[PDB]
Amino acid sequence: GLAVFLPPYPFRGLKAPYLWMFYKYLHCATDSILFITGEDYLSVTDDEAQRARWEFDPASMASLGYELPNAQSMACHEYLTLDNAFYETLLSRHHHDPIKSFSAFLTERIPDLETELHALLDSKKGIIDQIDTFISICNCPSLEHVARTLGKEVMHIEIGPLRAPMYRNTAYLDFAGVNGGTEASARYEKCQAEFDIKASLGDLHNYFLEVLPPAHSAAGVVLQVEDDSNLIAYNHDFTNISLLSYVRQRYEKEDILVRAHPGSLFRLRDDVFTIDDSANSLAFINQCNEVFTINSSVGLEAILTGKKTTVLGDCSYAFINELAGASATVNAAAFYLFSYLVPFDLVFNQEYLKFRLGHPEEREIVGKHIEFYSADHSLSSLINEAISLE
Amino acid sequence: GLAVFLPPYPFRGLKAPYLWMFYKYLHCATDSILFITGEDYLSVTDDEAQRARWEFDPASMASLGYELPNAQSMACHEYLTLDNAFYETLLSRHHHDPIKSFSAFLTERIPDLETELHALLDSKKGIIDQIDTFISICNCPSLEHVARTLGKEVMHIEIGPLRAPMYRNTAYLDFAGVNGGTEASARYEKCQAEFDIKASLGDLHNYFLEVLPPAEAATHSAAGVVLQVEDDSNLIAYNHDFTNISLLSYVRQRYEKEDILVRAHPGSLFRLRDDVFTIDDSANSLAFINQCNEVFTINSSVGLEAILTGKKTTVLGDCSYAFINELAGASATVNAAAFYLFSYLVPFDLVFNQEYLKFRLGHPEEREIVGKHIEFYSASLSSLINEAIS
Ligand SMILES: Nc1ccn([C@@H]2O[C@H](COP(=O)(O)O)[C@@H](O)[C@H]2O)c(=O)n1
Ligand SMILES: Nc1ccn([C@@H]2O[C@H](COP(=O)(O)O)[C@@H](O)[C@H]2O)c(=O)n1
Repeated sequence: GLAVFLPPYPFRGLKAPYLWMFYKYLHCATDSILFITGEDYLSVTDDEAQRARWEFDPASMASLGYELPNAQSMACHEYLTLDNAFYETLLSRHHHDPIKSFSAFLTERIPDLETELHALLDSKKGIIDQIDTFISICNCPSLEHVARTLGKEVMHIEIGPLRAPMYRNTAYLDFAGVNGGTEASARYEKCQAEFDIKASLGDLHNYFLEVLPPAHSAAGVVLQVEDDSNLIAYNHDFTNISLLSYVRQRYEKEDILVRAHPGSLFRLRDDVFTIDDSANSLAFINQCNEVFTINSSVGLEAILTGKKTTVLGDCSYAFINELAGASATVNAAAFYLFSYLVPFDLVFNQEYLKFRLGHPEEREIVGKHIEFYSADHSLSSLINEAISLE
Repeated sequence: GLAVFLPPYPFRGLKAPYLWMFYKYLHCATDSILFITGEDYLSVTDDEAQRARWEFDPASMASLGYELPNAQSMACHEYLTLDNAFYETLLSRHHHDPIKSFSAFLTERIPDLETELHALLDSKKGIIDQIDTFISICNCPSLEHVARTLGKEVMHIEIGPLRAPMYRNTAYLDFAGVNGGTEASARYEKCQAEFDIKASLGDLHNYFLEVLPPAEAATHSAAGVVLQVEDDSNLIAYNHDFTNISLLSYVRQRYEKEDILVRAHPGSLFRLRDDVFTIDDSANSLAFINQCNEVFTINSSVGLEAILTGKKTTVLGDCSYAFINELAGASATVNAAAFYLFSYLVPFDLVFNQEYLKFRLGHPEEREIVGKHIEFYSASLSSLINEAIS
């Protein structure tokens, strides 16, 4: 079975931070799952003070394709719960800075965590050999170290850069890391000769677009959520304010359009920059000549719509932007969209997960994904035909 | 099949640094092996400007239990060879410091290396699917990153802390790391209840000794200092910044020179002048330890030896046996040392035995591992060890 790692540590001040993934795996479950998580994930539904959480919003449920679990759904699965005394102790060892503690969690081994993980997995004999793979929503060298000792793989799985309602829902699935330390460029370089796609970047974009496009600054600045893992561990020290300064070296304010992340706690004053108030990020980038980002999903959007895009942080799609030719870029973007990204529902499907655990060929992977997208032959022929059929 | 990684990079100034492991795997091969190495490893045996190397010394060959390979032995296997152009670039990227370059190789991902490893593995079709596991003589996050992407384990394998002629030959086998980042303590914490050993510390030592221990020494020094090879990976990456000279300084903070007995590593390029420290000239490290009341080390194999003789031991670097030293009780120390010697350590010949390697690759219970080892040494878990100690 699956072992799904969903840590309770409230690095960003929220209990059960990964609750949506917990609910999605429960809803799409076909077999018993081992959940390595916290007690908060189980008691959140009866906590009256948390009922305004977006995970309980029917619009969010419908968008991500899950419904709330009942006692019956819960009982089908096994649970190991992590203790909070470690989180306090973790904070203690990082000057009580929860963000730097989060950074350590993402990028460093933590012996105490490894110990507790080993003890939990051993708490019931048989558990370890039932495990076919670990799943984690984030990079975690503590878990990954434990996994090597036990001979288990770690799939890193997260909602992707293209999301409903603007796009078909996508997801990341990466054996090495998600967002940071990804294997997308390595996978592409191995199979790049198989990609000869007769389309433009905009044609690729259109395939994933689910809506009629919205239909004039030189510089567009994409801002992100300030305490996102992307801006904590994978940012190359860049922040929203230093990204702005970067762009301000290169442009006068009259040529700068800034869009804050809707999910941010902060937003711009309207005295100094021209502030974007578009209804979506696509309408925002469409007004810009070139786009600047650290490692936002919107960076990929900019690339697919043909805009010159600057990416200052580490991210899974950055290698697409580093290629010189237009044809080379299209082929890389096609691999990324059709083989690296996964149809969202599939990374919660145990049959698909077992398929990927076998480490099949890129051709098979693309075949599976297009089969899903076309729910309604060479690799390049598959993609070209899919694009043509629309 | 096995994939054995033996890098050609001459960090310490010597071509084909891991030549002995190459020859040993060739000798004990029972199936075709994939060697990821350098062409320096292939040309040395008939390069007669290289005759004076220790790997060709009949004493070394007998001691490690191998013979030189002939042309027919070589032809049984597959070879992928790494380019030197990367090494030069690696050096220029680390201020032309070969030692700090070695450190990065040991502790950091190197994108260029990963690209080449992926290209070599992908060079000829069929190779990756026939790999059961990678084997590396050292930590290498570049290789380990590649292995995650391909879904393969990495066994870290090296000669152990107990070696002939003084002891039975032992080896390390560790899925997480060798010397640094080891999984010894994690494995022990998981199974420590199974180790209730009713034998003395001396009984354990005696089991591994091939010779009788030295008689009670006339005259004892208060403090013994173990020096190591200055550019050993243990003093480069796993030393916690300690060096031979800072270790000496450490002890001098606690002892007058007249109470200090220092033993240089026989393999070192350097040795102490004759007039400031009392210099050891014992026939072996065991006779040296015997003259000391307590022993100080960074992370030498001799540290384990001091522990096995019941001497108070200070360990300043990271190493696999350190967790033994951190216990308070003598009986608890015995139990842990028993796990270490019989389950963590492997009989030397077996780590070159493909059947044994496939056994470990199945991640069997500790009881099974101990049984396999004792079976070799003899030519409940505790009762099996208790009886062996005899
Ligand atoms: N400046 C921004 C950043 C993100 N977003 C929205 O948030 C989604 C996720 O973006 P991030 O990867 O930056 O968090 C985008 O696909 C987009 O819909 C936005 O609308 N404006
Ligand atoms: N100061 C030292 C260090 C090592 N040695 C020898 O070298 C072997 C390997 O030790 P290292 O781990 O320090 O390299 C020891 O088992 C011992 O035989 C020694 O004789 N004197």
